[PDB]
Amino acid sequence: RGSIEIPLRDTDEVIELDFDQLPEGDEVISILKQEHTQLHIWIALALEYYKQGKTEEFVKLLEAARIDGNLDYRDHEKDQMTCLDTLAAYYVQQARKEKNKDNKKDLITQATLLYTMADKIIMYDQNHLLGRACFCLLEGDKMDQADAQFHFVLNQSPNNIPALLGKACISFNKKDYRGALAYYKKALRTNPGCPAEVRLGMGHCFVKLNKLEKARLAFSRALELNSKCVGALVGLAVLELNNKEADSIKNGVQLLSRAYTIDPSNPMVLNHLANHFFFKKDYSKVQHLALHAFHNTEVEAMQAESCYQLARSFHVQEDYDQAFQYYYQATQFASSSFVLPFFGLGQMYIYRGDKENASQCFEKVLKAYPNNYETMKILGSLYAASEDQEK
Repeated sequence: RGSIEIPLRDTDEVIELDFDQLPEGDEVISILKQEHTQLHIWIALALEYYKQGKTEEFVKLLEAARIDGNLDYRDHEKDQMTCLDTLAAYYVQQARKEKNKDNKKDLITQATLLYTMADKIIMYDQNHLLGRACFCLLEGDKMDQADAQFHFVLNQSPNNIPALLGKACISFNKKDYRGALAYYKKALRTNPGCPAEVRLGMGHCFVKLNKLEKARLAFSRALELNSKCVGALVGLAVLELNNKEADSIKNGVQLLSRAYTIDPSNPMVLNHLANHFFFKKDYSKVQHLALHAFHNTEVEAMQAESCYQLARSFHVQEDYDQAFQYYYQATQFASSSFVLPFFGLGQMYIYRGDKENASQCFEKVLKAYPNNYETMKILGSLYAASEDQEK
């Protein structure tokens, strides 16, 4: 709990230390090794380091536990494999939230080495398949392999809900919301323990297929259990961005000023504060926030929009030189995202008299849907002169 007993050589279970203070993780490996304590107290003290909200000590104290596997513990290999399972799962869990001094491969290469050593004692267990399945999400390929590895946890011993939730994340990547929604229902019936608000992924899939009555009812429960999560708040901002004539204060203050003060390192709320300030003619903060909404993101969906806000703020200032390269990056990063970057490059290629390519970039605007504003774009930039029925 907060003060557990540590076994000794003579008269064990007589010493207790308080877990409220933050001691050094360097003396713990020595104090648990000069007295020969059982392997169970190692994981017992690791969980008390993870309950105080500290992801580094939990993964660092369990790293040196491979050396003292079975010294004199009389056949205690089971707890050794349970120890190395954390070193084969929290590495992939921590590779997604990287900092500014480490890369992705620096936590991938440590997640690949110790997983093979974890399977020397026991192979193909309730969590060992989780590592083989989640190895594919980090590289962005082999989705069928990850789905076939996630299904095996149902056939071995499915004694938890996130043992099955892994298939729905793979169903989401193949654009299958019907297969994903049926798997996200089992996450709320048992409602197991997870600080990440497992109802958040269900409210994320209730965004599609016209279930606006369901996704808000998912985000509200996520905001009532813990208001620390911004992933349940920015969704309601995105659910409310369409109403520009109604509910503007909630959409600039309660959904944009609250998500920003609680979590300023988020490029989604920074992009939305930028596009909200763009209509109020305050360009001094759009370009300041869009630079911070750009360098911390990795996937190509947010960065094309972060460059698009910058080039939109530069076009209205008669600054097309800097905005042209941002419009090119918006389409070079993520092309099948939305119609906005193609239209921005269409109105941009007009400059310098290179209106030839504005037609090629505007051709893909009609392919999604026509617009009364896009019709006058190619009409103004019409290169058809005479006996030219192609144009």
